Amino acid sequence: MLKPNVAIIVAALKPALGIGYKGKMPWRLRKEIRYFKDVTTRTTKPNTRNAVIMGRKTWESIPQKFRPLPDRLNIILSRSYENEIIDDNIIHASSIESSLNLVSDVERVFIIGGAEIYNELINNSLVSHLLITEIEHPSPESIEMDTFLKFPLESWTKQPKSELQKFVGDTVLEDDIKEGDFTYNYTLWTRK
Amino acid sequence: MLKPNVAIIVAALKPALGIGYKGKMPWRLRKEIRYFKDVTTRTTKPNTRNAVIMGRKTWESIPQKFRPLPDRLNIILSRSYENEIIDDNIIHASSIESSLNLVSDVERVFIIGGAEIYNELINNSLVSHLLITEIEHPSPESIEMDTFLKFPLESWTKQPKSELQKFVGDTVLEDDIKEGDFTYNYTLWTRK
Ligand SMILES: NC(=O)C1=CN([C@@H]2O[C@H](COP(=O)(O)OP(=O)(O)OC[C@H]3O[C@@H](n4cnc5c(N)ncnc54)[C@H](OP(=O)(O)O)[C@@H]3O)[C@@H](O)[C@H]2O)C=CC1
Ligand SMILES: NC(=O)C1=CN([C@@H]2O[C@H](COP(=O)(O)OP(=O)(O)OC[C@H]3O[C@@H](n4cnc5c(N)ncnc54)[C@H](OP(=O)(O)O)[C@@H]3O)[C@@H](O)[C@H]2O)C=CC1
Repeated sequence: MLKPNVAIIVAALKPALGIGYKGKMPWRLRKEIRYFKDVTTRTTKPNTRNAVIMGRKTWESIPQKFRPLPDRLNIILSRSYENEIIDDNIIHASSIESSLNLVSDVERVFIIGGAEIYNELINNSLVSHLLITEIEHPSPESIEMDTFLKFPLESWTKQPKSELQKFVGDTVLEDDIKEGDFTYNYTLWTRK
Repeated sequence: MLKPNVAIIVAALKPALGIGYKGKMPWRLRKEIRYFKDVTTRTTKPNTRNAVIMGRKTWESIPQKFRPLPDRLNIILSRSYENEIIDDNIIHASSIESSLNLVSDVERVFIIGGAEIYNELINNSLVSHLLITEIEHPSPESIEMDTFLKFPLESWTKQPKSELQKFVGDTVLEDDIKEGDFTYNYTLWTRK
């Protein structure tokens, strides 16, 4: 049985693993936006592309002129949708199982959020990598939030930086990136 | 209809998962036949129907006067078949997926046999659910059988009864149904 190559990509504030407040991210991290773009857009060969899968709320939080996310197939989930290919760049899917059946033309698949989607996928056997941007701040409790990852990190193994570099290819991975009061690092995890 | 979830519905004798002999089921479970009927017929949406898919041999095994099965779109597969709508109830097709392009009326899709169809379709990623009637008998080696399921069950998760109830909605699910020397239970399985 052929299966797609799927990873979760997310940015979280430690230690609680907070992901959002209201319907947005509690930070604006310049370099992290760029990493996100590169990682999700990069392919091993030209004239190929990846897909991104998101929840309706995340699609909606993207300003209209900036959607779909360029250079990648965008897949949007809503329990109100009918499976439908809108154009070459946008597909509507009515369940996770269908979403994973609509990625036949891409190289890699990235689950890009939000909370409910992440929580639904982390226990799917198809997900073989977690790409976590671990964020730190002097006083995390000062950062307001209502959305958290509920991942069983004990059943995942954080890999050495070398393994991440293997996955991201040519992208530069700086350590301990500072922006304002935040410090962060990109990480890669595999299943135990 | 684009990439629908499909469910396999079958009754098998444990542990070998035997399904027939000659071209017949080695038992007559009256309650099972009624459950089969309710599950495959019932819908939630307004003016929808479910679709049942079968191999050419299974079709031919239903007495001509009792086909098509009432209240469901019957889809019959054969490698010699052109993709054609016979009438509003019957479709001919050479592939599951090609058959699905000709439907629109549909809520749920069920694979109802036969053995070759079962063993082949099991490894098609459109299949998301298995409804297996697990039958037991004191002497499973007194019930001669020639046909078996070749299901990779290590890749599947047997769900709790609460999840089956939720799938079937209204249908009454009795436990440990005894008929003659047979004892059976209804089960649901999903992909890991
Ligand atoms: N820190 C990070 O890296 C990221 C953070 N986030 C954050 O996450 C938050 C949003 O998450 P959340 O509110 O949970 O929204 P999501 O983006 O997860 O969207 C949830 C919606 O997706 C649909 N959906 C979910 N499950 C299914 C299913 N099985 N089948 C079909 N449709 C499904 C439903 O749509 P409908 O209601 O239409 O049925 C549901 O309301 C924001 O705060 C956002 O900033 C987002 C991405 C990255
Ligand atoms: N226990 C249970 O719940 C059930 C048990 N059964 C049992 O199953 C047995 C019958 O199974 P079987 O004889 O194999 O018959 P099937 O109903 O599976 O028919 C096989 C035929 O289907 C067509 N076909 C097969 N594979 C495909 C494919 N991949 N794509 C398109 N068409 C295909 C072919 O038609 P062509 O040759 O024209 O190409 C082939 O000969 C019996 O003993 C019956 O009692 C059946 C249903 C339920």
